[PDB]
Amino acid sequence: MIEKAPTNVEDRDKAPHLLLLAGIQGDEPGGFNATNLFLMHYSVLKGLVEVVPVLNKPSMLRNHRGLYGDMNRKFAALDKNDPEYPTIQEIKSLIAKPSIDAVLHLHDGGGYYRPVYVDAMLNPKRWGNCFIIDQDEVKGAKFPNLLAFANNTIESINAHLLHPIEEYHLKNTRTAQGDTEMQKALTFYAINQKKSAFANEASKELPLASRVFYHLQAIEGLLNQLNIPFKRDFDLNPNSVHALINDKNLWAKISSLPKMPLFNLRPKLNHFPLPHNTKIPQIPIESNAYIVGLVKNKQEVFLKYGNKLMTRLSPFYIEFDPSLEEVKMQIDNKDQMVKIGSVVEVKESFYIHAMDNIRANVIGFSVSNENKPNEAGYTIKFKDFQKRFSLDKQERIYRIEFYKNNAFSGMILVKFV
Ligand SMILES: N[C@H](CCC[C@H](N)C(=O)O)C(=O)O
Ligand SMILES: [Ca+2]
Ligand SMILES: [Ca+2]
Ligand SMILES: [Ca+2]
Repeated sequence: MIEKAPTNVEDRDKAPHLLLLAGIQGDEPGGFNATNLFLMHYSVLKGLVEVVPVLNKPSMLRNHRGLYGDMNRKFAALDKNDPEYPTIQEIKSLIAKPSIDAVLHLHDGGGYYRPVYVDAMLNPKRWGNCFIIDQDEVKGAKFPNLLAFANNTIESINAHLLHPIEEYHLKNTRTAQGDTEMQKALTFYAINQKKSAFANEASKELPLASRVFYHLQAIEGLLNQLNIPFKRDFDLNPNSVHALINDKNLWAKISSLPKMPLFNLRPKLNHFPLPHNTKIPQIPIESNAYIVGLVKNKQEVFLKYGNKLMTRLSPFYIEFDPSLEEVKMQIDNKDQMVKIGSVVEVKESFYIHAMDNIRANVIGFSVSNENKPNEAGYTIKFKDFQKRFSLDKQERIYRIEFYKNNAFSGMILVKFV
């Protein structure tokens, strides 16, 4: 769970609290791209929005609806030895917190819901582009009138339709009255804890940016009904959502390696250092986004951003010796200390000063066929690189890797600028 909170802690109790959740199915990227953009680009000014951006992260990383089955059918009876039992208990504990008032659960679904059968694409069994409640009232909730909240949220969404077919409709599943499937799902659990709970389903027939657009409209609609004041730092239209999903300023940092751009990496990165004796899901990974991770695929390690494959690492596993903190380098004539794990911009040249116990391999530069070269003490320019070794499709970013005997001492990136 990630909090979207006011800057002043005193403002937290001055408006309601929403729990916002997505990615219970790992192949529903509208939901988890919307929670990601909410976390990256919105501000909550009073009250609180608690976000679980992706509920089923292992499944997200495999672009899969659910590696362990349907996680959204595990909120009623569940065996203690279900692989997702611990995750389910964390989510139930979040939902049932006294400080939570409302829950909003995001999904992507095929076709377009209609309250009467129109055809195979548009009918009551479809889930696309609807706003869903389990029943019209939850007595004892802070906001008992789920129907009124839903209808007003639907008004807000329908004021911004991209095409008339995308019109939102209310879907009340009347779950207590015999819907056996919905009785095992998240929002019914939430109403049984006297929370006002809602689900938003964006149509899978839409492109991703348009799915995310509708999810964000639903979030904003509901926040308005709850009177949780918020801002965002962009204009809510599909172009503008697309730009933020595909933002060139997005980065990932694996272990103690430097930050790397998410987008426009080469599709494969070779001889990529990773810490040995560490399971892939335990390798630290940091990002300015909230849906990034690593997953093993045969002997490669995939860098994922939601369902997007950003690169395939061909790793070699090695001890990460953390002793080396900085390196003396000359950058464009200017001698300086550069921290291990840095990215340095280079206009013209660089030069690595020799070190007693450290060997430097500039990846893409060579002066011989030596397998473990030391390339400190060379003045290096763009023209000296074999471009195929660049990190990036643009051929501007190169790795410098440092070694102390058979251990890895760190990496610095140079970016030619
Ligand atoms: N298409 C979704 C709708 C679930 C809606 C609501 N009951 C929730 O738990 O969010 C499903 O079949 O799981
Ligand atoms: Ca922003
Ligand atoms: Ca779903
Ligand atoms: Ca080299």
